Amino acid sequence: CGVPAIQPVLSGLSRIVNGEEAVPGSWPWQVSLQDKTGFHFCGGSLINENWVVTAAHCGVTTSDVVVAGEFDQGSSSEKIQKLKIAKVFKNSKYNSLTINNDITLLKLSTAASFSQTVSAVCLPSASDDFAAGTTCVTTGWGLTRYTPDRLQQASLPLLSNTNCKKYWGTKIKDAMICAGASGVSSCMGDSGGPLVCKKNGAWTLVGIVSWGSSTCSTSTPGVYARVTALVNWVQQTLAAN
Amino acid sequence: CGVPAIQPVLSGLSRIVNGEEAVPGSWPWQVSLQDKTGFHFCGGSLINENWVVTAAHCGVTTSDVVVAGEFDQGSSSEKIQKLKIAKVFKNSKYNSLTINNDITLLKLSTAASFSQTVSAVCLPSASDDFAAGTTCVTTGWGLTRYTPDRLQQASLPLLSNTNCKKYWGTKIKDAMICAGASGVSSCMGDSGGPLVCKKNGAWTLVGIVSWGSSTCSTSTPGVYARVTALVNWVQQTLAAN
Repeated sequence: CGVPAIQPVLSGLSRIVNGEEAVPGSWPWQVSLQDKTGFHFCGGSLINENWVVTAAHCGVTTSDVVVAGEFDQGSSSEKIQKLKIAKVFKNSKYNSLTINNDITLLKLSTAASFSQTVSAVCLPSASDDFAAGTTCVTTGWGLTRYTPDRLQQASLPLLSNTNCKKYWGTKIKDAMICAGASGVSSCMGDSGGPLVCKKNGAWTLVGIVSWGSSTCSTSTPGVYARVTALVNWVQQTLAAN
Repeated sequence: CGVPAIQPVLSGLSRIVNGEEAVPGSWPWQVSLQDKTGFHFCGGSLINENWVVTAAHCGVTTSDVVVAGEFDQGSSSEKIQKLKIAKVFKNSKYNSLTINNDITLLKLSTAASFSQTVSAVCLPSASDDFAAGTTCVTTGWGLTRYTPDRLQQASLPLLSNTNCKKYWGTKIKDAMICAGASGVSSCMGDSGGPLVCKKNGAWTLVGIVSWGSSTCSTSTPGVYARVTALVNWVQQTLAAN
């Protein structure tokens, strides 16, 4: 896991404004979530061939579809896999008012076929420590909501939560992590999309997009579900199902 | 319904900043929603003795409690009714990502005892027209989230949705209504709290608090679930249960 067959290319432009186009296929765990009508509404991250992790406030149901292997949501001609969702597992500690514990697992009806462009991100272990100021990457089609249609990427630093609440106050909970406010927006990530940091040569899912600066401010950090606080729940779910 | 036994008093100060203290008991449909621990997290509005309407993004469950007849959440000595919730009815069209159709009904285990300070707000009929620029009232303990602890009130004008999206863009959906941005904040309403307009001498529930200006800006309108778009669902629910 965590080692794309097509290695990402991150320039300086990923560190300012709205980041930059990703190399096609270079974030192979990134998926698009499309409802019954084909409309792309969230992101998520493959963690093996049968499971996708995303955000609970996305409100995914089984009528929605996981789209894997995509790069250009405007293209008509890239080998992608539309995968049916058999069952949705919303983390029952999800607080829809605070959006704390904002994680949901999708179990696929049929397995995804991993390939150069489709494979798993590594999950952190519960105890991993992704220090404040670590450069990390969010990717997604988030700027679609208004405009590019190819996958974007942005490098942005993590914040400690003590430091993140100077921006969001008491909204920032324990199972949350923030990143950005360093002159680069975080709106390129979709709701439910990944925030990955490169530990031990392998990209690890550190956050799931929860909410962002209302104005896509380059001086306001984005807020993510802290994956370390929820990977035990992720594993127990996979173990029981 | 809609005719408080203790009539509200609204001065000019309700039209600027964060409004003003309400007359005790003067908004008798206002309730407080407290979780298993006694913590006040949402508002709602009694619509008869057995039912409370609130917002779905509140994520009320049956371990929560409806608190009626309150004014001073810091007081220890006002006749209030803590009422158990027998069953929660979330409007199934609730889109947790857009927060469109943001309505949920609570059915009480035992009936509330109506009184001078506890009684029903009127519901609008599906076809009612609450014109843009109508002065309306939001009430709640919303400024509790940081500070007063007695019920606040604010008079603020309605907006057409065409006009509301100049502030919130495509976020503003069809089953939503906005109000404010006239030099008075909307943060005094709790999530799930009421927005009432006085039609035919009777206060009518026109909105349920959905979300507000991140900064409690006096020039940004609040966003409400448009009750007219959802009262048919309200009535059919009550009819079947």
